[PDB]
Amino acid sequence: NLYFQSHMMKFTIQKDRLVESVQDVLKAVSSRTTIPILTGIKIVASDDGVSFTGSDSDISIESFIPKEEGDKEIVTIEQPGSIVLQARFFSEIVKKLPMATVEIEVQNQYLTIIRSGKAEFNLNGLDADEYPHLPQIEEHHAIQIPTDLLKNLIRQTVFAVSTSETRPILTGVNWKVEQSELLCTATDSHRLALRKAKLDIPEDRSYNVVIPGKSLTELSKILDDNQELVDIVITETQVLFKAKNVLFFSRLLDGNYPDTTSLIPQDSKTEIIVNTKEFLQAIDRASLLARNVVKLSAKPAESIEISSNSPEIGKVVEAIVADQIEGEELNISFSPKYMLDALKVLEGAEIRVSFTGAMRPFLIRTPNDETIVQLILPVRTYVEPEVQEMIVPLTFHYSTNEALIIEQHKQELESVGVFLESFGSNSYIVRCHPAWFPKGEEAELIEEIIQQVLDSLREEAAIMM
Amino acid sequence: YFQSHMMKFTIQKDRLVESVQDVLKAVSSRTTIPILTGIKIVASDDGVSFTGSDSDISIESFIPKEEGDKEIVTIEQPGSIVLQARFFSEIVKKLPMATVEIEVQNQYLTIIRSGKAEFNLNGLDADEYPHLPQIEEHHAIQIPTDLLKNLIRQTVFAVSTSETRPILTGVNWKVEQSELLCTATDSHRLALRKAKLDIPEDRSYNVVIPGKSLTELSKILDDNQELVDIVITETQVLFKAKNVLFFSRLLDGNYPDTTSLIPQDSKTEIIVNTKEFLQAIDRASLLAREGNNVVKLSAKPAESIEISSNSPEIGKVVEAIVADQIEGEELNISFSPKYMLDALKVLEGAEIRVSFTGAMRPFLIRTPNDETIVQLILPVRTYVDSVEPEVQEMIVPLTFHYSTNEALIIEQHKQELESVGVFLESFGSNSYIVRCHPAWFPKGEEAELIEEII
Repeated sequence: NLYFQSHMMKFTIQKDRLVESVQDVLKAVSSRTTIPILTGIKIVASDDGVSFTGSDSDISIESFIPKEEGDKEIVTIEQPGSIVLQARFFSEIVKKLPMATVEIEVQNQYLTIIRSGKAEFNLNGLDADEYPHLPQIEEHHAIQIPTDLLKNLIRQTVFAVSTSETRPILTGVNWKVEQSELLCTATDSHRLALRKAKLDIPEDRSYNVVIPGKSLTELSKILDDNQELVDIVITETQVLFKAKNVLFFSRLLDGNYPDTTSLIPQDSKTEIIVNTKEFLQAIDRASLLARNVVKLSAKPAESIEISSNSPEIGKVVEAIVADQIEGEELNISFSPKYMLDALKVLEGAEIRVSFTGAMRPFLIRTPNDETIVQLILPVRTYVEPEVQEMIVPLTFHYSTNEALIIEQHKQELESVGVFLESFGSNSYIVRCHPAWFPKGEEAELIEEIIQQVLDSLREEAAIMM
Repeated sequence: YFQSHMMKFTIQKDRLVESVQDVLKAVSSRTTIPILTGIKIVASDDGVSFTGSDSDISIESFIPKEEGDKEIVTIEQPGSIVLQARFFSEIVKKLPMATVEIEVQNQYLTIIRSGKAEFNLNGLDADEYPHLPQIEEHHAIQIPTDLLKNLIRQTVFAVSTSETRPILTGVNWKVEQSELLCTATDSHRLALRKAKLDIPEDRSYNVVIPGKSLTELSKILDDNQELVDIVITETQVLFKAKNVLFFSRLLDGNYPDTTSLIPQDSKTEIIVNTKEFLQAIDRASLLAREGNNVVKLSAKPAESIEISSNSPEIGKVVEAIVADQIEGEELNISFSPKYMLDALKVLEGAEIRVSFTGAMRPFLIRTPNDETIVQLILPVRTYVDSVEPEVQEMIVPLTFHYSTNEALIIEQHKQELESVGVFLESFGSNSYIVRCHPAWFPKGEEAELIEEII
């Protein structure tokens, strides 16, 4: 007779693997998108199995399901084909399908039928060919990292990236490869996270890229916990992570990451060794009065005293028996969040903290491991609020009319905490800024402050607080 | 010494945490009484009492020095203080050691001691704190705790949320002939709960208790059969349990006789598995955009029940369920899935009895051969050839009495703004009565919407 298909795509699949792939892929989908079809999920049924793709133009994930995963049959493809369904909705359905077996059938008008047990869903389908193609990346000069290590690398660095849109490049983690050793660097202006890893790669290859922190976090969520290798292909604008049945793409951040190797102190006046948990719990307790700034005081052969006070709300004092103390007596103030973020990430029972006075950065490490380094900037105390310095100072360019004004009213700026350096002509940098500033919005405020001087602080600063 | 009274005692952490947490649920965040922000601590020879209140509800948690053969507290010096509730609760949770020490040291200061950590909090004179309401405490009512909690679980969810009509925010408690009737009315649904009390058939009550109060009460009550003393004055309720008191201000006004909507007849009778029915209605509600949804039930004797939902520009759902029993007239009815799901979650038992009398009459949800609990839901009226083909009636209708000028003008063109899918009715003088509205209106904000469009 005359052939005319009853349907486009049709296959049967186990619910557990279906859900699993949809959850992974869904992590690449964004509600806020400027390209409509990117709210969808691309399904491709072939003779070998079914793949699921989701993307938000910055990252892309493809999860594949072989039709056979052992004795059992996972997928039964009756008619290869493809369709795009709404991702968020497709996720909600599949999670709550009653029975194990799931039938998916795309009819000739792209209406997609989903059957499990006695429940039948119908979905408006979109033509798969309208869905963007994966980034074309040739797999050459690839790198191999064990999964658990890779997840540790991420975990020990992503948190420290900037959340501000002021400097896009600082929202990503700097991956530098040289002499077969990976150096992951992440920093917001207030603190820095470093991680180093040795890889079985030819010493000749060199890489210097910046991967968005969010991408690495979502990648980590998808990776299982094992020792098997993850394949990594780095290019000029993309990075591809490969694992079992998973392809993960991330767009690299354009630009040049700042050098920080010089910024890391190499010599310390005072070194403290103490139990991780006991020290951690004490800092957390002193953070209850954040209404912000914790103070630390230590002397050799003597206890450590962490303290903080909030005006008219209260004060707190806690003492820990150190494990070892050597060097100058010190009284240093720092943000407990940064301290905490660093500590939650270290695996050792005890830690090593190195300082060089109360006015310079201090390091947090494991006792006998040089692989991980956590850097934090302290808070300067003026007996005129408390001030926090920046690792990578913010730079602002100004007109000559406004540039002259900045120096004229510079004395008052200092009194507010707007401690500019005045390094560039007609453009001053920000070495220090008031500690009470909210994270990720330091640049914004520091701008509006100056804007008033050119458009005109007591009343202002009061309405802002 | 003769006059100084500085509180001091050492207490176990867990008991301190538990009691602070309980009283904390009575502490307000946006109160106009500053002292209310704090938790009133009072130490005595018997033990320690913790108190917090928001002026509507008050909770007092007690901890004896000794419970049975154990020592819970050691009171060096009795005394009383108010500490900031939020900070105090945060501190005690973090306490390193099992034993915790509190000690007022001077005017203006209390410090907390656990292991090697000292907290310094600014105390406040307990005298400034308001006392508990004066309750006669003569007539009482005793309800097992589990029954009391089950009572609140099965009604409190069905109160109205809009503050424009405060009386419907609370649950009507009506006692008569040694029987308690708990009524909770919402915009398009209600719950009636029936409990047999153990008291003289002469005593009677008719009070309205705020839904929030009962929710918070249910939280602090443990899961047991221990009896709970309830004292119902003209203005307040008092729930007494072991080592805890719960106060709640009553809502003034007469509660409408909304139970009058519950019928005794039905044209269609369905008995179905609770779990399977719930799961199906849940799947049918997934098409909701999340930005209301409408589900349709179709039943016929000797045929599977059909749950379905149609969302344009997204798709549709259809699910079949075999019922334990279908009896009566062929039925096709629509309703909001949320209301159905709320009723189902609250009903214990493997089966549920859903009773219908046509597509547009309120239907009932119950357990078979049991009238202790009755859930009533007003269905979605579907007018096929209509601008708004999905309408929702209200149990208690909304009224709107404006000024003559804006009343007469808006009246002349009454069918002007009535086109959007608002219906209206005139009653009394220069005032309208809205019994219905479109199904897509936001729940808990139907009145405000109409007022703005009006």
